[PDB]
Amino acid sequence: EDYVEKSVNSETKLHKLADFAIDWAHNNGLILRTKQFLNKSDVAEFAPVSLLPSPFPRHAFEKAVAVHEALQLLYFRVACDYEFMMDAYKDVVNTDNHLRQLVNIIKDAHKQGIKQPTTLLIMRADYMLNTLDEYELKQVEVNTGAIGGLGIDRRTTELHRQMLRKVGMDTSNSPANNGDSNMIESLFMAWEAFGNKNALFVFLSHERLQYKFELRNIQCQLEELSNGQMKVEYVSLKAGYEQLKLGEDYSLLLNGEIVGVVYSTISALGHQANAREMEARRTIELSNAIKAPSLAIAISSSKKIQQLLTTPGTLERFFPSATEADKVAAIRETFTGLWGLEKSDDQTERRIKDAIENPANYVLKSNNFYDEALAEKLRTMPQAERASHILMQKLIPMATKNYFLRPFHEPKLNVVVGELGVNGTLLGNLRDQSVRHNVQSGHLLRTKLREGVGDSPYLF
Amino acid sequence: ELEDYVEKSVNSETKLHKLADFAIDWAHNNGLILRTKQFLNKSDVAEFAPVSLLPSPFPRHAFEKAVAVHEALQLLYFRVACDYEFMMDAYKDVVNTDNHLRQLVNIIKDAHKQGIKQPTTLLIMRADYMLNTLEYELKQVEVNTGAIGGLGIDRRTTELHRQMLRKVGMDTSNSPANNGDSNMIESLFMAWEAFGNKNALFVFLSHERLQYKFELRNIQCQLEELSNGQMKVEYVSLKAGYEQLKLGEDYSLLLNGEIVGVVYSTISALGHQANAREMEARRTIELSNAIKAPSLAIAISSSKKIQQLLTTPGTLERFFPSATEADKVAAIRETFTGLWGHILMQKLIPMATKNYFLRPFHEPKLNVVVGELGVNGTLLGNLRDQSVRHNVQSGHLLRTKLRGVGDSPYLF
Ligand SMILES: Nc1ncnc2c1ncn2[C@@H]1O[C@H](COP(=O)(O)OP(=O)(O)O)[C@@H](O)[C@H]1O
Ligand SMILES: Nc1ncnc2c1ncn2[C@@H]1O[C@H](COP(=O)(O)OP(=O)(O)O)[C@@H](O)[C@H]1O
Ligand SMILES: [Mg+2]
Ligand SMILES: [Mg+2]
Ligand SMILES: [Mg+2]
Ligand SMILES: [Mg+2]
Ligand SMILES: [Mg+2]
Repeated sequence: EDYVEKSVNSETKLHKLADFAIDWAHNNGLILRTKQFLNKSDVAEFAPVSLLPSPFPRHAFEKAVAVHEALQLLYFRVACDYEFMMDAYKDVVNTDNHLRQLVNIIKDAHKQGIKQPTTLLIMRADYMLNTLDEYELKQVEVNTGAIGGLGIDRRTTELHRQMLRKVGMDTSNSPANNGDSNMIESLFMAWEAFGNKNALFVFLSHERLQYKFELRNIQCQLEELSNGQMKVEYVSLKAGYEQLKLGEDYSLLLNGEIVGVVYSTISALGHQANAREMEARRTIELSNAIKAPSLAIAISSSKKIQQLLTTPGTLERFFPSATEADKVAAIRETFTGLWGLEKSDDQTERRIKDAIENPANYVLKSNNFYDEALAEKLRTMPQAERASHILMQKLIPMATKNYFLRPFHEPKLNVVVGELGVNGTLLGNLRDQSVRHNVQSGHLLRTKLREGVGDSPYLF
Repeated sequence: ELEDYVEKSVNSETKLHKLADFAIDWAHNNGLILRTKQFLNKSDVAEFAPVSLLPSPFPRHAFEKAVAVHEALQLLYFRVACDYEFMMDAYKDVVNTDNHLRQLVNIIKDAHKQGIKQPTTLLIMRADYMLNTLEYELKQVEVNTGAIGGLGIDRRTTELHRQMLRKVGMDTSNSPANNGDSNMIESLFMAWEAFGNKNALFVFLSHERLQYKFELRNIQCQLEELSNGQMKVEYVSLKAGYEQLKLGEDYSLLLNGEIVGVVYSTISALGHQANAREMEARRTIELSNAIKAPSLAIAISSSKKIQQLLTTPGTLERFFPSATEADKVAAIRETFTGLWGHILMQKLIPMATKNYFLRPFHEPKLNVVVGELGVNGTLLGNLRDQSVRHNVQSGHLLRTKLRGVGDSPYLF
């Protein structure tokens, strides 16, 4: 399919469609704070997006959506398996102080005993298409720890349905995208589970952020759902050092008030936190607040754990019963090759040799090098760094054409590639590993120049 | 009274910023926005519409009076617009000193000589009132008929103010419903159907550089929804209209060769000082069979001179001759203050209150302020026989200045 080129047949049509889309974005809240004023909402720009929804195979979309609940159950169980988590991090700990401080928080939480059984896992699974013209769906990453912008994603779908109508195309191949509703319902469900209507709901978030309008949408809808009863607050880890305390009953206290939910948009793995920020993370973690997500759930989505999960028998540790072989198989077929660099087997040294000699087949990742950069990193890597890196099979994605809409850039025709993101939530119990609500809801396309922007799939 | 609840409800700089911060984010999330001053030709960035932090106190009696009289006020000005002899007489002297008004009246003269080609027209009116101090009486300051918009801004302002009221623990039932934007759209769609050709364009006669572009886009999307994707919309200015608008040999209005069924003006006939090319576009529009929202005669019926003439004894009774319509005449007349034949007007002394202004990049503070109540509506009429298909009041606003910004009433 190259319907985008077929549907946009002049510069006059390009500007008429772009102009409409930009105004639509502002009118429907598909917006971010400007880079110039990340601390201020006085002005806002539209979220960067494709002009039309990028073609995506229907089979691959259906596969990715279908496996998500089982994928969420997997990572929930991984997070709950203390012995597995400590073993996966035993080497990485010695070379990386950020990950050491985080694992020590989890160690301290485990030895004090868990004070709050209810937790909310929030996951995005990312996939690319890999070429065989037929394509297989393969998983690139899993993200737990800080998931947001689901309102941006829905609005992007809605925009694309409008754009499809404008160029005379059927909108039934644009799938429904209501993740933001699940986010809010799940967050509200978590707030009720705390069992104290005077307990605060806290957005653990940066002061300077593009996504502030998105968080405000969650706030308004949470307040509506609680009939004005839920008090909401915003705090960063920097400010949390002074403002968050652990009460003598293990309550989380924000300026002395009980907090019932901490919804993190500050990634535990992604955000390089200083010593004051880690002490706030610790305080949160040792408290009886429902965490969305808990630290153990946040750090379960590292590249090392992604790699370990591909080793035979490892998936079966979390799904031991023959009744769950269908989940194991469905997850396994979305994996491509991943390998660790830690040990001195002959299997690993041959893998390293293969990648040095044939680097176009690989991507080298830390907790990203390509081609001769990859071969050189492998040649010159110190003994210590081996454990903080994994080898992954290189995926060759489907290429299409599309226009990008970005603040203050003329749109033009680019060759582009998509990355499919599938979102969901799981509300669970850490003590007995039961599940109250495990759903897939919401998706996106992230589209880049091949040689990026928000996008949504048009299924074929 | 509830006359300084704003001061009572906002008792620190900390509370002021927490409320302001919430309101600004709410505005962007709900489309209470305008294009930036820096980039009036571009929608890439947008700022929030300037508004009061809380809804300004306004007497319930005065609001109810202004809303109640509106349909009769609309009927009055419709009938004024349709009375060619009255309009020419009101402008006979003014014409000789003012070239802008001369060109406009000459368009109406040329339309009258050719015979009017489209009987259906849509009057869009805002009546402005100030409170006058004695207790307060409601008095009319102005009537506006040639370019009315921003009713979506007004509704959203009401919605914002209901949110702010909840945040400071105040009852929202004294904030009246404000759904003028829906009437605007329904009335505009009604006008488009009355043309009787689903392939006919709907045209926003509008500036290219304007803060209100997002508002017009909202109307576009809702008109397209209401037509089930059938209505084609376009935008054109009078500058661009010189070359792009033509009068067809059957009196069709042609925008780049396509038939136009409705011309909705947001370029004021009295307010916008138009050049010679722009007046020829205005003429083309006016001589065509497009339904005009509003027609030029309706737009120029709302001059200060006509406002003044309407206060002279027996002049209201020209348009409402029957004893049966003396109740309308009396209800309209009690909202008039003194006017005499520019023109002399009696000075009104408005009610003062306190409020905070939210404006892009300026810290809010407590100001002494005065309000001006705007009441909106539409009338879909027939110029040939003077009949009326739809005459409703819908929508209002407060415009609040330092003794400005968008505001909404909190009734007491
Ligand atoms: N196996 C792979 N083959 C090809 N490209 C990849 C592969 N893995 C990652 N990439 C590219 O690199 C990008 C970033 O790396 P990723 O591992 O997803 O980490 P993160 O999203 O946390 O930065 C991906 O979005 C994708 O475009
Ligand atoms: N009779 C009056 N007494 C006091 N102020 C007036 C009077 N008439 C007009 N004003 C003030 O002048 C402003 C603008 O005048 P107006 O006649 O409404 O023209 P326009 O709104 O078309 O510019 C009003 O908003 C009001 O503040
Ligand atoms: Mg990624
Ligand atoms: Mg990850
Ligand atoms: Mg099964
Ligand atoms: Mg005025
Ligand atoms: Mg006037």
